[PDB]
Amino acid sequence: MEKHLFNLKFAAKELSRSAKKCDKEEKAEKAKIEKAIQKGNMEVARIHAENAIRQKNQAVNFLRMSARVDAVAARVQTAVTMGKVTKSMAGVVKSMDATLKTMNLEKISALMDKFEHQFETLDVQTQQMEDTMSSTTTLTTPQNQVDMLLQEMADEAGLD
Amino acid sequence: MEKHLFNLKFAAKELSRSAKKCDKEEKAEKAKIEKAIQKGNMEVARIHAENAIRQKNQAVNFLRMSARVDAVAARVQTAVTMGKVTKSMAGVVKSMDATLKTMNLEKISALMDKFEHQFETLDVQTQQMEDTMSSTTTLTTPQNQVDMLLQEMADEAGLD
Amino acid sequence: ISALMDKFEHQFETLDVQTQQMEDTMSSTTTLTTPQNQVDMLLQEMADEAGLD
Amino acid sequence: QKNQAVNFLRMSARVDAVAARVQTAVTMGKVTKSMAGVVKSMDATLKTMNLEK
Repeated sequence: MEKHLFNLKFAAKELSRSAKKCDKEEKAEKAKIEKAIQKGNMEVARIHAENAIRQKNQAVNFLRMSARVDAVAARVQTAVTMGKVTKSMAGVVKSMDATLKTMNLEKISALMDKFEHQFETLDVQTQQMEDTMSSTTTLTTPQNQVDMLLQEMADEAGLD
Repeated sequence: MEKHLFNLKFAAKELSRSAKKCDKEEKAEKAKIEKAIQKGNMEVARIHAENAIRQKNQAVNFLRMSARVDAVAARVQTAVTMGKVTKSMAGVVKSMDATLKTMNLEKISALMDKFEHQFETLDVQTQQMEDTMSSTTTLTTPQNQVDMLLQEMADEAGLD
Repeated sequence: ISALMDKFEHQFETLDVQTQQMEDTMSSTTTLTTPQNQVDMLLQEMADEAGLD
Repeated sequence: QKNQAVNFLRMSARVDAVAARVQTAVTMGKVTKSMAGVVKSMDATLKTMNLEK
């Protein structure tokens, strides 16, 4: 499908370029007319005048085609990108669906209260551990000593 | 599943870029109109005016698609990251569970009173060792000598 | 297509409820580490002086 | 864009919290294992080193 989009854009830019040439030729042809009629030739001056004119109207005609073809090119662009979005969206709806069948909310919620209970047990493990761990080395940290220390750095705390 | 996320973001940034072009072309097309009507041509001036307009409304249309597609892209993003978090969380709940079955709190607590008793025995080992170790070399450290020393550095202690 | 789209609404709707649920249990498990009172006094702390620098 | 900023940033918060507690869980794990290690090695070296000898 892309192939046709690319050919349309190509045809558009094509028409623009050709129109551009015909216009350029038009200007050059004015110049050439002036050189011609400078001699006093009334025939060459004629067919040059003529080719100048046709170059200009061709410029109009081509450039018009460039317009309309460009427009269809735009809408085709929209059509393709729309296509991509549609496909990909179908993709997420499906994968998410078949992953919504085994992930259906009940199993999740269960997994979550299971979660609460779980790390709750983590916390009690922690607490227990730190009780025995702090009652084994506790000879090296009297309560009294810590009291007088904390007081020591209390009264003078911000005095430096 | 990632593939569709990436295609959606891609389509969004795509639409933005194309909109940007159409806008740029719009400005250039104003300029080109002015050059055109400068001659006095009332036809080229027409189809240029026209293409300018359509470029602008296309800018609106595309840019709108960019908006909405971007929105769906965002919510899909949320869906994926949510997915990752869910899986990984299931992971920790399980590993932690099967490690909560053989680590069940009773065995830990037992291990901990065993811990207290253990390093308690460490301390008595220490004490004993230092008693014999300090009663073997004790000829080289009289008590009297240490008394007079400590006193010596007591009275003048802070006098320097 | 249209069918696929209402299916779409329903789908990500379920996404949102999944989200909400998850964040309820997830925020009620660690909630010891974020008292309500503490947050109140904090937000107030940075309220009164907020733009004073 | 702004409301998304809120929503995402909220998820960042809660997920971060669970991340923290999981961190604690792992480090706790390491400490537990290693501690079991010292209790055992020290024990089997407390059997032939028993205080009388």
